[PDB]
Amino acid sequence: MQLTPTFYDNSCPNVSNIVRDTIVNELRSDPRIAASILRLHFHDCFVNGCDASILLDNTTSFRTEKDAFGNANSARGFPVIDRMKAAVESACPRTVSCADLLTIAAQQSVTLAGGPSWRVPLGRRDSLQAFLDLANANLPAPFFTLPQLKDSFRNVGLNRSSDLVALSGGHTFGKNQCRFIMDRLYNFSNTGLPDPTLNTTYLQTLRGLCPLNGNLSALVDFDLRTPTIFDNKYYVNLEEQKGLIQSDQELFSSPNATDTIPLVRSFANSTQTFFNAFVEAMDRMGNITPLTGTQGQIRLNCRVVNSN
Ligand code: HEM
Ligand SMILES: O=C(NO)c1ccccc1
Ligand SMILES: [Ca+2]
Ligand SMILES: [Ca+2]
Repeated sequence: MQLTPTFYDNSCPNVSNIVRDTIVNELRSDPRIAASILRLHFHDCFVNGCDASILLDNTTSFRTEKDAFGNANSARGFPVIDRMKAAVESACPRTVSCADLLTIAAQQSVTLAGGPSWRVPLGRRDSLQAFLDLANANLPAPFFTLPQLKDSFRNVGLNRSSDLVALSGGHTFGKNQCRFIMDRLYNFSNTGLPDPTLNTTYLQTLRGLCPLNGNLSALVDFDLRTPTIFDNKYYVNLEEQKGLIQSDQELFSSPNATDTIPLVRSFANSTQTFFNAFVEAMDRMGNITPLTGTQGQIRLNCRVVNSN
């Protein structure tokens, strides 16, 4: 069946508010949680669809996706998702799937951070297993070239250039570890020189935050203009060659960016245009091979498959 935003309007009408309240409370002690949650949803959807497979803990039958390159010592916010699920289960027992919960949490996170507000289609169910090997092959890496980023998205059904450019806008907030930009800073492409597409003045600031022999786990803001606000500033940075990671700047500086540049220019000069495109791309991503109707289950605890 098709996903619909009205799925819980009768069975659990306040699920949206329960999710929002949880994030609002968490934001007070962790201003980064909204960014972390949106990212969890993205990593869920790109591996076998938005089926909450990423939330499963390791078992003797399958390995957790939390160990995947890109998730290990990177993804976070799991206990917050647990709190959300516990609250929803008390109000609406065995009604809301973890897959749908993570979807609503991602939308609310964007809205709470100043982004657009919309009702996400719902009705997804939870997977019976995790897919580590698939996660290690499906998640795009920061060193991918533009054509490789395009292939990665097309691989899961997001075959429009707007999907890539709009969803990349999720880097309008959140943090990135020094380790993922060390090459751009000191030795790009085995050349011994920094990435020529990185603004030289910005390069100095970044080198100060990520010293050659420093802490590779140190965090840097993805968006130097409004680090915690969900807006179109991410695109303005690209125009000034101030995109933080390689995959960011390529949207504007790659020799294959013929079709992405116009979107970047458009999004950088119109919040409304970017927000509309982001909502459309988000709903498309949220529709990647979902389990519906009778497939999968409604997990009682997002970390484990139901017993019986
Ligand atoms: C186009 C390919 C993409 C690549 C190569 C990529 C790469 C990365 C990397 C390297 C990090 C830093 C991880 C760390 O330092 O631990 C990150 C964080 C993040 N990404 Fe992406 N990303 C991509 C797409 C997306 C998309 C589509 C979204 C969501 C719509 C997204 C949302 C985020 C957020 C919000 C964070 C920060 C999370 C936090 O602060 O906890 N990313 N991404
Ligand atoms: O966030 C990622 N992919 O979306 C990612 C992060 C680091 C290494 C590999 C991939
Ligand atoms: Ca998944
Ligand atoms: Ca921002």
